[PDB]
Amino acid sequence: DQTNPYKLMDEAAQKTFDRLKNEQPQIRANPDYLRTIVDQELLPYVQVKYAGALVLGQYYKSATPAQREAYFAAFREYLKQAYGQALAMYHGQTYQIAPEQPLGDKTIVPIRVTIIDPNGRPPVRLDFQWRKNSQTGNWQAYDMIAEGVSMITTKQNEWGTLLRTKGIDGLTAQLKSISQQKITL
Ligand SMILES: [Br-]
Ligand SMILES: [Br-]
Ligand SMILES: [Br-]
Ligand SMILES: [Br-]
Ligand SMILES: [Br-]
Ligand SMILES: [Br-]
Repeated sequence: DQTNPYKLMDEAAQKTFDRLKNEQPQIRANPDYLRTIVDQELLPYVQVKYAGALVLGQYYKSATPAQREAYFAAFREYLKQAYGQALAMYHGQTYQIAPEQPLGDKTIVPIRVTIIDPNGRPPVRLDFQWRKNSQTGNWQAYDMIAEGVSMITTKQNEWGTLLRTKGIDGLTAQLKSISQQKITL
């Protein structure tokens, strides 16, 4: 049900976390496989262009069609790497998802997923950020903030300077560069 981000979050967590739980041998043999799991289970619920547009800010409008295309393709690769690296710590832990609350007229909704430690250590909080398309009523995720670390605003200052000194092509090259870093465990 696309008009309720709590239902979508539940389903997306179920698919993503079950696959990370059940394919640990493959992940241990090649941690970059995490990109594939992220790509296939989680990114269908993520509005990749919306997230990319937030990072790009004022530089979007003046960018050329080719520059835009290259930027968005690099950004999507970066998201696979980032979500992959952030979820590498998940290997089958129990998790709890914040319960459904009134949506009212809201168009942005954060939803906390808590990863429970099996030994009673403190939990790890993943705050997924959901946005509504007000024309269609449908929701998609655009960020996941992992104990305060955002996939898109954490590097805002460095990416701001890079855009200002080298434009969108500078940032695209940097996103590509980051996406080629080996995921580690
Ligand atoms: Br335009
Ligand atoms: Br690329
Ligand atoms: Br565990
Ligand atoms: Br559960
Ligand atoms: Br502890
Ligand atoms: Br839509």
